[PDB]
Amino acid sequence: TGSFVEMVDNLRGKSGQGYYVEMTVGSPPQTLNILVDTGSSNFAVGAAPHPFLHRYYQRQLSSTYRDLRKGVYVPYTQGKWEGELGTDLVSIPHGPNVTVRANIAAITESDKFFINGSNWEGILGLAYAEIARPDDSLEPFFDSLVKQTHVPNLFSLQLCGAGASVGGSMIIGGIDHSLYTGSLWYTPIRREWYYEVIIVRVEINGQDLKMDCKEYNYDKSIVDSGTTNLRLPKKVFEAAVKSIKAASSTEKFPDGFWLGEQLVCWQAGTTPWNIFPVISLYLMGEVTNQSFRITILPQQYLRPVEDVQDDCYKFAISQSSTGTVMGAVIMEGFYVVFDRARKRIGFAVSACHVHDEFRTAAVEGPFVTLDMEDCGYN
Ligand SMILES: C[C@]1(c2cc(NC(=O)c3ncc(Cl)cc3Cl)ccc2F)N=C(N)CO[C@H]1C(F)(F)F
Repeated sequence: TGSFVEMVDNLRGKSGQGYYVEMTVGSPPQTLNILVDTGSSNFAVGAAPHPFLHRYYQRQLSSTYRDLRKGVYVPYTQGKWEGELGTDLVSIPHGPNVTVRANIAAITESDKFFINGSNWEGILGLAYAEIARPDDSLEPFFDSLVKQTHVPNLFSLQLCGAGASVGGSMIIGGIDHSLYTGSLWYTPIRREWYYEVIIVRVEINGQDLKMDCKEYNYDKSIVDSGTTNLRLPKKVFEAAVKSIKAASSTEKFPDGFWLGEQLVCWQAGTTPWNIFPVISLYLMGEVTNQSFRITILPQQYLRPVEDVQDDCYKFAISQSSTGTVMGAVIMEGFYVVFDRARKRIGFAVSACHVHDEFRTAAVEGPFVTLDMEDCGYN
């Protein structure tokens, strides 16, 4: 670890929208805001006008553009885009001070992909080539950056979040000691596709959810800066909501609150954080039979929703059909180290996380936990 002073505070976002970093593409450099997504593996940028884009990548104005003469078509569950592959020179101005040639998906058509008012014009997929489109031979941006420079094979994310635009830091090539307090605890990257991890125990205010730990990782668990919610498999979600309801029973909320469909509001400044429980996930450690525990607050899983005398919030723990997703609701408590070189993900208490005078997010260990390999879904 050390000081990476140029990359501190290089992330921005609209509350409720994703975190982006400024990048440049082409010669002379064209500036774009790029969504930071550890849940995907393509670098793709708007490259034709769109009602939601106020600027885009103009290939004909870049002397260093090279046309791969191949298309790429990418449908998601919600939304889709189509693009033309090529390469160009790419920099991150508040970044590692190096310029690399990378594959770029130039997006020429799209539907429900760009978000009105989000202020980003492309997406930086930071996961591994296995899930790149159209196939794993399309080298992702971070793979190219490391191969072409001496940047260490690691990046770290501090997503700060709101209580006003949000901010944070993406440290490319290192770990900035000023962005966390306490110890960094590492969990193995189980497999290099998404950033897949293994959860071995779940507590609500210290009360064990008491499920077969395989349920926590069915069919996977990933760390995803491109998702807001903490998303839990159906059986785990139902158990967690029941327990969170009971711990907060001093106040009653309509069923639609717990489904994320309705806001809950309190008089400005009187949100009763202390009646809601903390949520702890225990992650497999690097040592045989050891785990560690990360703990978030209601300040993370109750999302502020602004509107021009009340503070109103949406519940941001929701049901998944594709395994656990540790999204911004998890990441905003922590400084998260994606240590690709050593195949591990580090968590430490974030120096910017939102909390109150009496409770803080936490990272603690070690805990004796047996048969942790049985928690992984084959
Ligand atoms: C590819 C994908 C994706 C994610 C986003 N994320 C956001 O906009 C966002 N990010 C962070 C926060 Cl805090 C809030 C928001 Cl609202 C946007 C476009 C996009 F294409 N990446 C994922 N990891 C999961 O969703 C995927 C899906 F395609 F299905 F949308």
